[PDB]
Amino acid sequence: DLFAPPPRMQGKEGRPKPHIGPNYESYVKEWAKTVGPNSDEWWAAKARETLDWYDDFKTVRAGGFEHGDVQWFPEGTLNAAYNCLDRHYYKNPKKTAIIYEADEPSESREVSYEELMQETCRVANVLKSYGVKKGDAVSIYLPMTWQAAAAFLACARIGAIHSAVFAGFSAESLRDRVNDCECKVLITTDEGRRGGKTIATKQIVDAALQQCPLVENVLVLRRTGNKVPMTEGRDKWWDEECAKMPAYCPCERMASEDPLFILYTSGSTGKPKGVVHSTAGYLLGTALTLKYVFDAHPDDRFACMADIGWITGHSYIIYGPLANGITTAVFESTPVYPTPSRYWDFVDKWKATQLYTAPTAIRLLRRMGEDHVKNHDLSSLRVLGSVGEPINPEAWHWYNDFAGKNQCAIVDTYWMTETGSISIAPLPGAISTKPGSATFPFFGMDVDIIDPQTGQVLEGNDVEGVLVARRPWPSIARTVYRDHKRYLETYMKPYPGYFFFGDGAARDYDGYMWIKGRVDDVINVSGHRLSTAEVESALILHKGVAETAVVGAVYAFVTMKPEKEADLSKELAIQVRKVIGPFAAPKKIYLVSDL
Amino acid sequence: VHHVHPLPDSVPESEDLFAPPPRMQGKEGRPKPHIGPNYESYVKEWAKTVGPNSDEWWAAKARETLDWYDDFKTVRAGGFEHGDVQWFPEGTLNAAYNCLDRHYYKNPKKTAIIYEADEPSESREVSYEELMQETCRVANVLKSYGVKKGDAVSIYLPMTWQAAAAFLACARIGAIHSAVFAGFSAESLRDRVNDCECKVLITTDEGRRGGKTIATKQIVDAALQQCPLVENVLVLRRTGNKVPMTEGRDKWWDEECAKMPAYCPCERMASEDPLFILYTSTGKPKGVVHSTAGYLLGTALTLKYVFDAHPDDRFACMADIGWITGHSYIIYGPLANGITTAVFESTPVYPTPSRYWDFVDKWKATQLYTAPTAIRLLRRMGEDHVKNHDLSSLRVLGSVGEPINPEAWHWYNDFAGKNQCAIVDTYWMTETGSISIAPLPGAISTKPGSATFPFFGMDVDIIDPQTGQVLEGNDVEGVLVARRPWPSIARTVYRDHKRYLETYMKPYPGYFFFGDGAARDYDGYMWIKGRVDDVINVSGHRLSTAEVESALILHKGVAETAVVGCADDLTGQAVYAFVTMKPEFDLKATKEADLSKELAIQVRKVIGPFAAPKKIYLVSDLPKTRSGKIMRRVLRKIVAGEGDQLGDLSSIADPQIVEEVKQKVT
Amino acid sequence: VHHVHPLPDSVPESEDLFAPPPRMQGKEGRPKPHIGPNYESYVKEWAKTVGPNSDEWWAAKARETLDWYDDFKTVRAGGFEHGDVQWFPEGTLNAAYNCLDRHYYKNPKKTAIIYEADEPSESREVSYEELMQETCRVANVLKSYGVKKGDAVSIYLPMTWQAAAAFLACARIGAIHSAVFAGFSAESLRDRVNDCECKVLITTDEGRRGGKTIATKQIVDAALQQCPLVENVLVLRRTGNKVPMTEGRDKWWDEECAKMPAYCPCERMASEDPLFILYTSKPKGVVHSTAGYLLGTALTLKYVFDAHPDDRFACMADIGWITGHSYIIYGPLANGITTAVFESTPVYPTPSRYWDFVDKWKATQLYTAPTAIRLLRRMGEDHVKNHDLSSLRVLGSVGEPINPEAWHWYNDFAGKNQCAIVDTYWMTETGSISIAPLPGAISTKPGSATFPFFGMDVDIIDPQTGQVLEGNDVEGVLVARRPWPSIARTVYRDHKRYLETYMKPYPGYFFFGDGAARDYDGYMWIKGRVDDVINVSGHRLSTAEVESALILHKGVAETAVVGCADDLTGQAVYAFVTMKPEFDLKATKEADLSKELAIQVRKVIGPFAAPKKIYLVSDLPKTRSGKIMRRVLRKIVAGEGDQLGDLSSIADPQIVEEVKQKVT
Ligand SMILES: CCOP(=O)(O)OC[C@H]1O[C@@H](n2cnc3c(N)ncnc32)[C@H](O)[C@@H]1O
Ligand SMILES: CCOP(=O)(O)OC[C@H]1O[C@@H](n2cnc3c(N)ncnc32)[C@H](O)[C@@H]1O
Ligand SMILES: CCOP(=O)(O)OC[C@H]1O[C@@H](n2cnc3c(N)ncnc32)[C@H](O)[C@@H]1O
Repeated sequence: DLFAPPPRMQGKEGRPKPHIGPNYESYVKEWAKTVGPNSDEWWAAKARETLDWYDDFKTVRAGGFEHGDVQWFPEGTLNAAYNCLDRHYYKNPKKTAIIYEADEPSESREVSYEELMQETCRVANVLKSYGVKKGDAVSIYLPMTWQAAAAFLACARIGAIHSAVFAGFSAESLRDRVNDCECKVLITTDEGRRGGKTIATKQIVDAALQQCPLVENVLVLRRTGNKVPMTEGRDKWWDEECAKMPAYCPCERMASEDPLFILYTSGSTGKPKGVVHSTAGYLLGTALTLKYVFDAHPDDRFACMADIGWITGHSYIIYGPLANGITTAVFESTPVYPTPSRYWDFVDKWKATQLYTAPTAIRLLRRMGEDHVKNHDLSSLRVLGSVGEPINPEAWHWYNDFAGKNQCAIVDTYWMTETGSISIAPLPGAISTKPGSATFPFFGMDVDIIDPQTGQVLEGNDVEGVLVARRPWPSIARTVYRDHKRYLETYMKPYPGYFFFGDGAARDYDGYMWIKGRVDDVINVSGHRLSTAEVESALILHKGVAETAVVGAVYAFVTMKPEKEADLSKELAIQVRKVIGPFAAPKKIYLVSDL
Repeated sequence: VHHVHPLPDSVPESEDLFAPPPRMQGKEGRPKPHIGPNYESYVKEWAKTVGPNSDEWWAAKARETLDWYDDFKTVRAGGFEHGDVQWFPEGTLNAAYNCLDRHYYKNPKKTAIIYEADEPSESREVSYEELMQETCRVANVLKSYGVKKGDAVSIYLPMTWQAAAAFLACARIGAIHSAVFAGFSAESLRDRVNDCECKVLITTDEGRRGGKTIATKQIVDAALQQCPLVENVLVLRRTGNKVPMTEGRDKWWDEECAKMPAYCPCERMASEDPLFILYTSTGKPKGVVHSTAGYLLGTALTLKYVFDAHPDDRFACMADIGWITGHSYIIYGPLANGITTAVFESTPVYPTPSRYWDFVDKWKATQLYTAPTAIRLLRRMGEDHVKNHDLSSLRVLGSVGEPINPEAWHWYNDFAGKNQCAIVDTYWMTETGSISIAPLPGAISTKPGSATFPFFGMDVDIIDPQTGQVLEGNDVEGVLVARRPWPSIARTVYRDHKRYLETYMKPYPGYFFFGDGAARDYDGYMWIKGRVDDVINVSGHRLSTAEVESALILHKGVAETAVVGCADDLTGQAVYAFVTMKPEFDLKATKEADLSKELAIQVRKVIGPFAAPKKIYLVSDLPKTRSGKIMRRVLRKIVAGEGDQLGDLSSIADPQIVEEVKQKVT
Repeated sequence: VHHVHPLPDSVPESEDLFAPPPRMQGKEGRPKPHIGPNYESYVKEWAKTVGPNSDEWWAAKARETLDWYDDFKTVRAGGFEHGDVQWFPEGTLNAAYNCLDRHYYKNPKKTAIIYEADEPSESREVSYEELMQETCRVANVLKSYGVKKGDAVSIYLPMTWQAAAAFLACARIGAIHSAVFAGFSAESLRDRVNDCECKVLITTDEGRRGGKTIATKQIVDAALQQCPLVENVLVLRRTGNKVPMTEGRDKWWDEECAKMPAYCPCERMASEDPLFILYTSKPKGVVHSTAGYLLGTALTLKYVFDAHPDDRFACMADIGWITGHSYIIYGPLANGITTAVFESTPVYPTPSRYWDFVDKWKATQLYTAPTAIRLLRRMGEDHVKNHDLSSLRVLGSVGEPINPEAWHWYNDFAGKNQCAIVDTYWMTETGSISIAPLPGAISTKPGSATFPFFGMDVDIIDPQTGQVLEGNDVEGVLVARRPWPSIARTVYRDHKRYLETYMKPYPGYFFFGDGAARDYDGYMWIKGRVDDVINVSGHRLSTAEVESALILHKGVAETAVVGCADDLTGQAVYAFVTMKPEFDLKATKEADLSKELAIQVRKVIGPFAAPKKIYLVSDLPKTRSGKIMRRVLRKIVAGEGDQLGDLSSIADPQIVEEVKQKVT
């Protein structure tokens, strides 16, 4: 039940030879350079080789967990849009930056680096005309159309701080995130299209903004052109604003530690935290993980099927793939629209070389039956990635058997919003995989197991407890927006000297890491990171509810105040979908007399 | 023999080619030319500046010519189609550092500006030190008003030397200056102030020009009644005469500057950060935007090479800083090169028509640059005003703004140059940033009325407007286009990029469209013969304005003319001529009717029967812009009976002349 | 046959020259001096720093001493006449990076600040790491208030260590700090807050100094009723006693910094961006820029105090004074050494306090004002004689002439005759020390600043002719020939006042406003303010010479002399004299003491200098900087107490009422 790198990962059959290979010892030889007291050399070289800098840095790293003053390359300056767009445009303008796989397959097209750069510059000029300055927050409420990348990168280009809100969030959820970050500008769309259905985004925006007193300008992408309300003065059409502007905009020269984005994320306690990532270390971590975990080569076509509203979309749709100058997929549809062949129809149409998805999507397709995958080529694929949650053994094999035809590496990538980039994963040209194991830590990641009853490291193999990291890494989140106390309390205080992931883990006799799962009240349902406390708070607000308990699929047990039962389950399911979002409805709601 | 003909000239073609004269051969102690001595030396250098291997030359010139804070990596990118032209994008620099600080550090007492005041006795030299100190003071004042990098600042200043300090103070802090000709109407000023959305305006109490007062502050007050965004007005006390001053909003330049230090740091600007907006006038005011490095490099290189400027030169561009010619060849080009530049406050005829030449001999100017309208005006006034001057300090005489008739070219050559100067006919536009086609004076043998050959970085073609296709070879005529971007091309029209693309990039896709008709003759010389909109199509013969206007001025007594087309049942269009005669010409001994017949006969001889004017109107003057362009569109619309659709003419050189034309046409 | 005489001393001139002692010779385990061992070694180096070939030295020192983000091209430009002085203009840097980040990266646990709290038990060491984290948190707070590069921020903080974090947080983001002595009146604070047009003010709930509370927040509340531009106040919870807090406007420093990360990027500042405004007494906002000022404070700290990497530098002044700007915060921290922040007074809880501090922390240099030295001398030797103090190598004096009698007390009891004494002359407007001994090189004379610092070329001008007096044995007014890197660049929004005060009196020169003499050995003697000169029967008298003569009498603690108009001699000397506490006014009646004091002046200087009238007073009116306010005394003697102005913020306003009573 151990899977050595298959021929597609040995440079055989004309494929690109792996960056790291061919065995475990070859991974350790490199990894040892990236951790410990003599690792600055490797990190300084990779930083200078991977990114284009305006000013060089002097100091590789400083700071630490205790006070949350982590620093990487502090004196250097750079721009994330320059590194993701301009520098590749200058070398090969007509290269496809984005494969835009529209909700309807026949509406898909390739977007060149030139076209993406031009649209990013126009949007940036629009934002500057609204008075957006370096360090201002800008909220983004966009579905999976390719212009979402232009939106993110236009903010990065001028040094604004984008805060992307998942297009599956409700009006109240959008409003809360818009208000927390105090942005004065919101970028959205008239409607979204997903799985053949319409998302009334502008309608949701108008309801949210009724209680957002700081928002002054809304830029509206005309994705469908159907009639939506537009407030005079406040609301402008993306195409009409961009048509006034030049198709080039200079890049703001950003410090390595200037904030790049806020991304609101659920914790075990309290409301969603605005997780803040800075610029150089985050960009470096995503570029290096993309190159090494997926063994990306210059002509690859990388298909991350995630959503830009989540950290997986930030790191492995936009920043990672574009920093590397390759082609990245922006997938607007679902895995089963029009049919469950879609993922494989897509792979064959574009000859995708890697595919990155959640264990849930894989399990759903396995439910729909092997008819939809057994008769495709898929030989373009070399690596199949999984992220967001444990992948079951049956899913791992099905992924390897059908999607991979037993010639692909399966990289099980463990990480979190707060880690910025992948933390534990097999390198696919070197590591033999066990189904369900993340295997070995990535470069810069020194992880350990701690007994929670003790607070001390369990050294050796065949141990189990809580996962922690010994030392900062370049892409670690730097703060929680305007709430640093919560950052320290959650991640740095439980085990002083270490970073606390919040997951359980075990290291078997071979040193393979096995991610047990959250030891707190965070649950992963279909790859999404949901707090049981937020679901209870959503349910508690329903008129008549007296006490709720939500436990990890999500299941809620509710008791009503003394003032049909299946019809009540639906009204509470709608209450959760209204407070959080449709994706957050519990799998079952049980009405009991006492908890 | 040839399809393309030179502009009509009384001199035979075989006697009409002018080699670089001894002052431009390094003789008589003059500087050796940077490019010389012949056409082959021009081609050898120019070939380095165009085509797929020309990055090397442009990168070297960029690094040699300007002082940078950060080097660039990329030489050029982008293009016409979407209007994303980029040059040296990763570099950073500052225009004020390059025009002031670096020269002040080497020679603080060198004269930066010869300030020739309206009254000659008030003129004086302004050192680089003084100019830099005043620039820094104004920059500190602007910062105190909260002006930040990228904010627009309007400038409504007449031709006193502090106008350069106001431009360069904006550049020093990265504000975008938008300069409006002093004397423009309140309405024309308002439209430009509102369009650029500036919050600060810089002006004078009054200007003085030709012994007349320009009521700048009163005009400003009228304009700002309809400009709600302007919060601060800085008022230079040019005359000290009583003007209204609004409490809070308005402050005296001297009182504000006296509070500030005389040094200010330079903002580090990206190459592509906007340097200025410059409004030109057939629709709404068009705010032409130039960025920083490519514009500065183009003005510096053209000033050096087209005028063959050397370190001790005293360069006399006689234009106004409200015109692109003053932006590029008064302020940015000469000061970037560290030489001495003239700021001329007066007119070519105040106190007398000897003014230009009194000025040349007083200051020993080494080059003079003006417009054909000024040249035709001085020619009209007679030779006594020039013949008894020295003028030998001059080596190059330049002409800009419209075609120069060979008759006017010979006058310039004979009297201003005494047949010992090179004449550079410099063709370009606000949108090109710097000179596009011109003789290099140490290399090119000139033909009267020809711009001759494209400048470094300019690769131009002729398109047949009837087919949309490029005409190959020599002896072809059509419309002028450029094949590739050049460093100083305008980057956009302010907040109206669609107008930029539709005006310049859409008419001939793949090319830049100038809007001028042009010909490339059998020797490869370029002739720019008038605006495309001004062409007159008589029975299929397409006549350029320059050729017919050049024929008419061959007649004794003619001072200046303009020809326009009017619809005609038999010939499609017919030529109509507006003719100004010298003041002494006796219009009783030659009635209006016999003059017209002599003029028509002369046009037929040198051009052809089809070009003879159907009707001729004698007028005391022609409608012109402040810069000297003849407003043929106005004349064409009046002949068409559309005198009520003319537009905003409140700010032309003399709006009263429009009523005279309307009366003479009726 | 010398026309210039040393300040009156009881020691014969032949026994009054002090070579660098063993602790400044590299003996006794102490570091070798950077410049030594004699005068020749000083002048050899100094010659590289002035004149037409000095660019090379200055460019090298600038690049060696500071960390730059962008190198400069031009070393210097501009000048006095128009006030356009420039140094290193194209370079970019950040003062907080140079005072914190770069040392934190080298040794984060090295002590940056010895915080000597008002109560000794509360003193502690603050690491570079801790100081940098605090600074960054405050910078992030200021950024959240919309503070941009080039905005002014007022600071009204007492001598707690966080005042350094507040200064450097402003520098980190490129804001311009304006610090105001804690305890200045609401009116004085208001005038300075209004003049700099700041929108943010940083203060404490209260200050603690000498066992007394300073009601900083109460004063701030009164000032801000007349400061319409201030929108945010950040309040450091120093004492925890209840103080009013205005909703919206006022926020607690700890509560604000707890929201923010403990790192903030540095704004990349041009060399000539303003670093700070510092008001002196209309209030004059002296402006310093960034690179030249920082370089000047770093070089003077290193060379005048012979600072080495492990030194523990104890400047006992207040950050409200330029001395605290340059020699508590910027100079010592730019050099990466340890610096003292002293919250107390020299006599709390007892006058042993300085020496308790020196022995507790093993201070290697001590820097204070002559007023403090004479105060400790007044309290007698029991408080100092039985301390160790051997960790000290250099004792500095700044702010006014140091009388030779007090110099010797400093030398004998604080230094135990084993320290170099550096009498450092400079001004708020010079940024850093202008004339001082280099302690490993110069043999000192009591009361003499000795020789100009690197980059300072000073001359003496005869004020009657406007002409430079060349050579030695000359006296007149002190001027500087050429700009130096740390010169003030303007007076805030009043450049005309800057030019008229400093640059127009003697065109081509900088006018200090002090009288000076250069003796036969070339030693400079700063003898008092030009405005304080007294002219008796054609004899021009400086304050320092007459006050130095008076303090030679037993039991005198401190004096001040001023002129009184006289019909027959033009002016007459009037003197105000404070005596030691144990001096018996019953054994020596006041009338007899005053006669003795006048006889002593007549013998040492001459009859024209002998006071015509002597007033014994309990103390003298002094600024918070320690300056004796002779103008106030002069106006009272002249019957002009109505024109005194607002003195609500001098050290003790009650003393003016005593003086008025005695002169009446
Ligand atoms: C990347 C999205 O990050 P987030 O939305 O912040 O969720 C992060 C949380 O998902 C879980 N998780 C992610 N990858 C894996 C994996 N390979 N195996 C097991 N569990 C995983 C885990 O509990 C983590 O703590
Ligand atoms: C530089 C002033 O730029 P503008 O005020 O924008 O005018 C630009 C317009 O003037 C015309 N023009 C300028 N110079 C010449 C010339 N040497 N020969 C012929 N025509 C010329 C032409 O019609 C152009 O398109
Ligand atoms: C550094 C404090 O600067 P300020 O508070 O601006 O005082 C500056 C004014 O103090 C005086 N002064 C300072 N040090 C000395 C000294 N060592 N010897 C003599 N006089 C001195 C002098 O009158 C100067 O002009």
